[PDB]
Amino acid sequence: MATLKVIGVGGGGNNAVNRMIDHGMNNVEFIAINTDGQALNLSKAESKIQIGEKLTRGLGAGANPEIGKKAAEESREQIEDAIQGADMVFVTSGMGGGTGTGAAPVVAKIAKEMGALTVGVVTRPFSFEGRKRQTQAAAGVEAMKAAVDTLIVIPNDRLLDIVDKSTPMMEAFKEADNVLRQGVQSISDLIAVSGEVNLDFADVKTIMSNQGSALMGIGVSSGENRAVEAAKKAISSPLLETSIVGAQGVLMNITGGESLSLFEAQEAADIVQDAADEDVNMIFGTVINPELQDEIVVTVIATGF
Ligand SMILES: NC(=O)c1c(F)ccc(OCc2nc(-c3ccc(C(F)(F)F)cc3)c(Br)o2)c1F
Ligand SMILES: Nc1nc2c(ncn2[C@@H]2O[C@H](COP(=O)(O)OP(=O)(O)O)[C@@H](O)[C@H]2O)c(=O)[nH]1
Ligand SMILES: [Ca+2]
Repeated sequence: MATLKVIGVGGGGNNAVNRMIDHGMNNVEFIAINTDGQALNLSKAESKIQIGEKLTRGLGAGANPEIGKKAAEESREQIEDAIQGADMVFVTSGMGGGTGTGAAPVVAKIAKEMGALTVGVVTRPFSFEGRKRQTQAAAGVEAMKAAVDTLIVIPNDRLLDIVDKSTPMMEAFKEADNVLRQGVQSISDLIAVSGEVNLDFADVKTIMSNQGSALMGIGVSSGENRAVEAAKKAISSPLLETSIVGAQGVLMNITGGESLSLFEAQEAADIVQDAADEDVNMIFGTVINPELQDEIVVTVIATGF
């Protein structure tokens, strides 16, 4: 049974983790990593690592990614110890600050050294934060890409595409944080449940090990044309930087009730295939959940660009 850990690094990453702790994911271990002792003290994470006590005296890294990097390197043994035994690690962080930008790639590097399939989920700053913030964040993203197995990048500007003029900022932030939450829940489902056409953690590693940026999504529909609608929703991910176009690897699962038809499954798979590379390494799964009535749920991860 694969062990999952979710690690928040710096403010934005810990914000994401705090929402997940609030909802509950009993089988998943949450780890909070920060330079900022005040923020870390308020976290309800079961496992906390204050990095850079010597460097920052319990303050943040003040927008200097070199300080975040050095803080993580200084606490390497603590980070190793907290990760040890994980089969899969998610590292969540907002790029552009001091702590996440610098520390998150070190954490991801350690995770992979400890043997974990390592997935980064990171944001790029809003354009309103300025070119400097954006340039620091880009360096972070590239460092993350080099350290992880697979990277999911959410430009914060994409949040401006999903709000109306009154949508509360915290509600917009919840939508961005749901990318991580739904990714973790979906992998938990994959590991826990034996499928009629079973996918397991070795299939996840095949598609996700030593890749780069990825598209992930989930689509739910019912009624007429449900399979096509669910597939299209799964592959259209308005918050992610990466599109499915040209994908060389896909992991795809369809979950339906007892009415799930072979014809529908083909329709959904063809939607996903059509979008990917013609030599796509596609691994397809199915689970029948008799508790469902007319809903279909299509889950996709696409890698290799
Ligand atoms: N067919 C199965 O054995 C199966 C099951 F029984 C339940 C769920 C399930 O798939 C859920 C699923 N989860 C993923 C997935 C893929 C990637 C990630 C990521 F990127 F790590 F976030 C998270 C989740 C995918 Br593609 O599909 C199955 F494949
Ligand atoms: N979407 C989202 N972005 C955030 C959040 N908090 C911070 N950010 C973004 O993450 C960047 C770095 O902030 P933060 O993680 O607090 O800095 P650090 O603690 O110094 O790593 C900011 O420049 C924002 O673009 C959040 O809760 N949600
Ligand atoms: Ca399974």
